[PDB]
Amino acid sequence: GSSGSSGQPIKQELSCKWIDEAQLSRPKKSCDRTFSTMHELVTHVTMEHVGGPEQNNHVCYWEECPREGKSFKAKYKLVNHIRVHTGEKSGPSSG
Ligand SMILES: [Zn+2]
Ligand SMILES: [Zn+2]
Repeated sequence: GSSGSSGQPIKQELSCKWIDEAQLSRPKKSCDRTFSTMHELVTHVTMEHVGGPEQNNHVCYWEECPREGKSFKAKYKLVNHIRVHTGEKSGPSSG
């Protein structure tokens, strides 16, 4: 019974400011990407970057990161700190 055209509000671009290290291209440029959901971004730097348990060396790469490289002692511990950058929520059971 409703009458009227809809028009969802524009979407934002979370983007992934993940400046890898030694990346094929140079100088060390930002990962480069465009997401719409906060879940994607957080899920991006997770596997896309941090990768799964089959990755070699896990470091938090970002344009404005405190560790500016300083890795962690555990794989998860990484994705946990990454959140602070992605802008999403915190990590479950933080050690
Ligand atoms: Zn990325
Ligand atoms: Zn960081």
